[PDB]
Amino acid sequence: GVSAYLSRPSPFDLFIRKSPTITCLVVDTVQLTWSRASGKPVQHSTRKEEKQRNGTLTVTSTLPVGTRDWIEGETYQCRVTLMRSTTKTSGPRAAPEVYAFATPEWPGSRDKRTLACLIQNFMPEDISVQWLHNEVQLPDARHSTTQPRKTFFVFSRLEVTRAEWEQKDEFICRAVHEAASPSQTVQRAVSVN
Amino acid sequence: VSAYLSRPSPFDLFIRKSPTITCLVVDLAPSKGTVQLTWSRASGKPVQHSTRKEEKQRNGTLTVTSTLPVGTRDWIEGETYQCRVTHHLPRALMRSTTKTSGPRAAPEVYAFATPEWPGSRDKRTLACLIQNFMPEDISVQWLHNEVQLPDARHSTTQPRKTKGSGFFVFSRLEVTRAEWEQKDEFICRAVHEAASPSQTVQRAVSVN
Amino acid sequence: AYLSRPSPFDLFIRKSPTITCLVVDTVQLTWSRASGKPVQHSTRKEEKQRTVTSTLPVGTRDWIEGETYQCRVTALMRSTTKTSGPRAAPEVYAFATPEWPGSRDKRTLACLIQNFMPEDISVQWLHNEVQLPDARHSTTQPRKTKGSGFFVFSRLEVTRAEWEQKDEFICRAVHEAASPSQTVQRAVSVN
Amino acid sequence: YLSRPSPFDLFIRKSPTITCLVLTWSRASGKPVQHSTRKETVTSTLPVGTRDWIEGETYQCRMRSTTKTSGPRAAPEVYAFATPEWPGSRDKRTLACLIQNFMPEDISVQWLHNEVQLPDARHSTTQPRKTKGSGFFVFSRLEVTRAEWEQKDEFICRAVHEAASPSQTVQRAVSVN
Amino acid sequence: VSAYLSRPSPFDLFIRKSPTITCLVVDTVQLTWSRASGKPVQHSTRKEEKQRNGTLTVTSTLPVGTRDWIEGETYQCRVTHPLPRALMRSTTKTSGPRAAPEVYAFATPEWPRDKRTLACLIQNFMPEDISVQWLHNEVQLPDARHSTTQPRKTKGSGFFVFSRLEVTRAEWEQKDEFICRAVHEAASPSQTVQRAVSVN
Amino acid sequence: YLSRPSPFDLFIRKSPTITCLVVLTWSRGKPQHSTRKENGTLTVTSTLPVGTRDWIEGETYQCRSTTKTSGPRAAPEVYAFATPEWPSRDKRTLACLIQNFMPEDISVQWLHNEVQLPDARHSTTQPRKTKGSGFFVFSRLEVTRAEWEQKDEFICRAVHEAASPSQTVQRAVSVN
Ligand SMILES: *[C@@H]1O[C@H](CO)[C@@H](O[C@@H]2O[C@H](CO)[C@@H](O[C@@H]3O[C@H](CO[C@H]4O[C@H](CO[C@H]5O[C@H](CO)[C@@H](O)[C@H](O)[C@@H]5O)[C@@H](O)[C@H](O[C@H]5O[C@H](CO)[C@@H](O)[C@H](O)[C@@H]5O)[C@@H]4O)[C@@H](O)[C@H](O[C@H]4O[C@H](CO)[C@@H](O)[C@H](O)[C@@H]4O)[C@@H]3O)[C@H](O)[C@H]2NC(C)=O)[C@H](O)[C@H]1NC(C)=O
Ligand SMILES: *[C@@H]1O[C@H](CO)[C@@H](O[C@@H]2O[C@H](CO)[C@@H](O[C@@H]3O[C@H](CO[C@H]4O[C@H](CO)[C@@H](O)[C@H](O)[C@@H]4O)[C@@H](O)[C@H](O[C@H]4O[C@H](CO)[C@@H](O)[C@H](O)[C@@H]4O)[C@@H]3O)[C@H](O)[C@H]2NC(C)=O)[C@H](O)[C@H]1NC(C)=O
Ligand SMILES: *[C@@H]1O[C@H](CO)[C@@H](O[C@@H]2O[C@H](CO)[C@@H](O[C@@H]3O[C@H](CO[C@H]4O[C@H](CO)[C@@H](O)[C@H](O)[C@@H]4O)[C@@H](O)[C@H](O[C@H]4O[C@H](CO)[C@@H](O)[C@H](O)[C@@H]4O)[C@@H]3O)[C@H](O)[C@H]2NC(C)=O)[C@H](O)[C@H]1NC(C)=O
Repeated sequence: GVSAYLSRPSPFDLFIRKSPTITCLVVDTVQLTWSRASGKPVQHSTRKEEKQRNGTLTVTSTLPVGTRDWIEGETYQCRVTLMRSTTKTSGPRAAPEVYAFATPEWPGSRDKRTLACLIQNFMPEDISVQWLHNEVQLPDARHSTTQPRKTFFVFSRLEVTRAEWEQKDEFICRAVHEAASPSQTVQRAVSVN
Repeated sequence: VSAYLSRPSPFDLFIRKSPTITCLVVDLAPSKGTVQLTWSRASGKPVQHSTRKEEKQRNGTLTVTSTLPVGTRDWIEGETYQCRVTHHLPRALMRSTTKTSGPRAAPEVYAFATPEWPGSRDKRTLACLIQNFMPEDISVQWLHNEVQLPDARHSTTQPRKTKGSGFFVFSRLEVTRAEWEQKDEFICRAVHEAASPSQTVQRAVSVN
Repeated sequence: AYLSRPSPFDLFIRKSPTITCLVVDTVQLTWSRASGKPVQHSTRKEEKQRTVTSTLPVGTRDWIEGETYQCRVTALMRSTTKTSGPRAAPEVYAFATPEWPGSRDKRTLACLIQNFMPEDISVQWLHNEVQLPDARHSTTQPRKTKGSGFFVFSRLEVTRAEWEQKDEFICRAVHEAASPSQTVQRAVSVN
Repeated sequence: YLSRPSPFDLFIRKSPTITCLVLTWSRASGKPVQHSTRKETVTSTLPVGTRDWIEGETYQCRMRSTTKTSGPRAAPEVYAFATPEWPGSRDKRTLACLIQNFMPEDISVQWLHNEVQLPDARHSTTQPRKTKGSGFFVFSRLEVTRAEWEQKDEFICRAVHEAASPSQTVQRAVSVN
Repeated sequence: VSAYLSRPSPFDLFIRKSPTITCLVVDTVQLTWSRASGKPVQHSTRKEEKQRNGTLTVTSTLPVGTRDWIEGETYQCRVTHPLPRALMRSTTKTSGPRAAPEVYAFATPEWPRDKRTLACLIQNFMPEDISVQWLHNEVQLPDARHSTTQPRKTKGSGFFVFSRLEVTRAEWEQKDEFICRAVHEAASPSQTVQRAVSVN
Repeated sequence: YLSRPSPFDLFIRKSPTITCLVVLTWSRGKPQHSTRKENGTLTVTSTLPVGTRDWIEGETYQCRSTTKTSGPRAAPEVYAFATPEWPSRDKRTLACLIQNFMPEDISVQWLHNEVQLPDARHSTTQPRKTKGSGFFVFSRLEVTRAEWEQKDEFICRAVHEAASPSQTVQRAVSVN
């Protein structure tokens, strides 16, 4: 009934911002407790609480973790009152392949165009996908990325309006991956016309 | 013990003309007895014979599925089908499924081909964006020489709702040089109840 | 001519019972009590159709203790009083329809209220701890069960914006045999 | 008074009748009326043609007239419920049926058990009342015994309506447990 | 070169109970029928016609099963000629919600005598497939006596057509009742709805 | 393809245009400025204004070839109709029948309180041939209670080159 998940830091937050966070998610007052397997101190975590439209209550705790602490292999635990653990992914690494496409205009969509990005063949599954226009990152809510499925690959989708591509007809799909070289960034550009 | 009940795939419903629903029982720990999967219709009208299937998983968990043929007119005109799971366990489990309601919108199909990737010049990936369809049920096949490729050859994402109403899926197909040099045409075809005239929309993509 | 009893809602919840004399054809509706004790002022409404109605406030204690009120129309004579006999509290059952094709933002809630005696019954629907307007629902007039009780059905169309705000709707029957505050209720949720 | 055929007589029995309740019968098209059955309140029941009624034939009794209701059509939605066990009544259960959003208002409701139609007096159905939008609704109530549901725990509420498809019937089953 | 594949008329499907579909090629062409289910297909009737504009018209009329069509079967027509690639046309039962047609019939006033015009508005039906017949003295008039507009989508979801029937005074003096009748899969219960109209 | 000016533009507006559709140069020839507008197949349209008198004089324009069609003339007959109140009292469908006009070029408008309603308010069929001489068109207009309470009169108007006196024929219909 009451599910619990614990995610790893975003690759964009972990390698670029150097501000990694892990998130413990509880899906139906429950209490969440952070703890480290080493015993070292956990930082103060932010806790959020939101009632969903299906009557579900969702509790999310976001814990800041040390960048070196995460890469050194620390194991963090989330205790709900069921306990979850998260640690870095081991295993082989591989850079991602990025391809960006632009749809032709649908018979109706004369002033809106859809951009798609395929990122595939990367290891492990942890990846961040971003869309940029004029070197400024777009709001995350404007694009929708699938979770990685084993061949790992993700698809990203971004609808752009006529005002944007007429301002500049160039949109960058950027993948931030642990195995991406040389700046943990592999990106592609695409144009509407 | 968890139980799920699917709807017919648009392919089975509109192309194969053999729609089926599947009651999937995932038993976190197999016990001793034989779980009972009983089919019924909310109208009280008869159901057909179902196929039962049991398979123990590598995590020591038992999986029991029952597949029921449903009448094409019956399903389309809004019949509700019911899977009753008697296991042991405390109370009986009851799942039901019916056609999804709401506005209808045909899918838009866009088929792309990734340019050649260094380190593998015999592989090309084909991507298909299918979007702006309502409701969410959709089937995707990839055709070569007007013949349908096996389903395991392609992956399709689960439908997601767009900015407005409407859904989208991506379909990915890895092809080989032997296949595109034999003929450089590949059909991404989407099967959806709202497509006209025969519930299919398709687009041709070429590797070059 | 018809002469109704106070609704259990007005009598027990609002604590302001009234009775209504309806004549289906000026006329003279002289209100009186069988005891000869005074009656209050009444309202009067005459409506030409393609009928004269008059509503009299009555005392709560006066009604509960068995006073008989009379509507003489001039000659038509109708009287009303507290029904007497066996009392039985109402059974309350509330149901939600499943989602019907072509309208996923609408659900109908149904309430069966049965096996109560006497037949005087009121039904309220509550959502978000507060009473929905009476016009939101319809309720059948009491019909005799197979045994000696009565039953009504109450129907309430609800919207997705309401059950996503709070997925709980209460069907509340007001009846004199309900212990101890003259109400029985049952909650129904859409999912 | 002059009634229209019940949807059960019209579409299930296929012998529809109209009754003039207080007598000569006539059709607006001038065609003859069948043999009338007079019964002494005095009523006259006239058999009508099924195709004739559906085609909008106007029958008159004397003067009162009747014809099938015009306007839009809509199939009924059916939902069947069973009440939980009530304390002190372990061997009784009440079944309820909500039939709604149909147009026009003429509708026939039956309850079946083992595909055997229970007698009319076993149940009570309200008269059609208007919904909040367009369309009508009725409620049907059926008390059932322990012996009935222990023999087969399935009861069918069936609605007969002109606009229902394919055979002018929509039904729902309900079980006690 | 273009090809068209029609659905059965509601009249053939529901009144005649002999539904057929037509494959119409316009400019020696070959036409092949099949079913998406793979089930066999009956024998087709082939007809060619020379037109005034010098273009040939080849038609293939295929009888289809009544229960097969109603169950949602898909039928296919394939055309081949000297054209680059084969033309594929497919047809099946129309989907979506169903609504019976609403029929209303008008009689026009006399224009500034020997002839009067009757109009029939049939609207708010789904899907778009509809047949319109005119009756007089309980017998159907020849189809050539009237003309029916092609279905156009109304403001809501439904469709409408108009049907126009010229009548002579010798006809309404014999009897002054003319029946406009729509055949439609959603009409109940016998797939027909009708309205009578008089000149006076 | 090459289209002729609509009777509305020719008579009501007095600024006729022709459109060349390619699924491009204009010639008469005597002496106007052109306007161009851009399934997988691109469709291009170019709209050229023409002099009113010139098209009346029988001038032949080319992109194929178009000109004022010669032939017999016949004015349109107009009948306006209102459906009965449906069992939806805030909406009424209005119908109009235009018939027996030659040639087939015709324009149909609905007017309310002397203002032409937007074209998308009504749905008008293509000119179909009748049994005798002339064509016919049907026009359908859904109206609302707010419209007829302000003025319960709706004009169905046909613009046709053979209509007299001023190329218009109209009939008024009321809801109540
Ligand atoms: C009532 O409604 C509520 C909704 O209001 C619903 O609650 C949902 O419940 C489901 C299931 O219980 C939840 O789904 C789970 O969510 C887990 C957390 O998801 C977050 O984290 C994901 C992991 O992030 C890491 O990995 C990614 C990928 O590399 C990386 O980018 C990150 O930086 C990080 O490293 C993340 O992928 C995910 O983001 C995707 O999805 C969200 C949509 O939720 C979207 O906004 C994003 O843009 C992106 O597309 C998200 O940020 C998740 O880990 C978990 O996934 C595992 O399990 C599923 C099986 O369920 C597997 O299929 C999957 O492959 C993974 O193994 C799972 O998906 C969901 O989060 C709840 N929603 C909310 C808002 O709380 C209730 O269930 C409803 N009740 C009922 C009865 O139905
Ligand atoms: C031991 O190992 C076995 C084998 O993997 C695991 O069994 C799996 O359990 C999961 C979770 O119970 C099952 O996932 C569910 O599958 C349902 C069926 O989906 C199939 O069919 C549909 C259409 O017919 C396809 O689209 C799909 O790809 C599958 O082929 C889904 O309907 C379920 O989704 C619904 O429920 C979930 C949970 O609430 C929601 O998140 C979804 O959004 C949706 O509402 C669900 O995905 C899986 O099918 C099982 N596989 C097998 C082979 O049995 C055991 O779980 C595992 N044991 C342990 C303890 O880990
Ligand atoms: C030389 O002259 C001949 C004789 O007229 C022409 O043949 C016609 O060609 C046109 C196409 O150019 C055909 O038009 C199409 O007809 C299809 C068949 O319709 C049947 O069913 C309808 C009822 O729904 C009947 O009214 C009709 O008579 C037929 O029985 C229609 O399905 C088509 O309409 C739909 O599709 C098109 C798609 O482009 C849309 O534009 C339409 O609006 C509509 O959505 C279409 O109308 C016509 O049927 C042919 N008639 C005959 C007798 O053969 C030649 O075209 C002509 N050649 C040249 C070069 O001019």
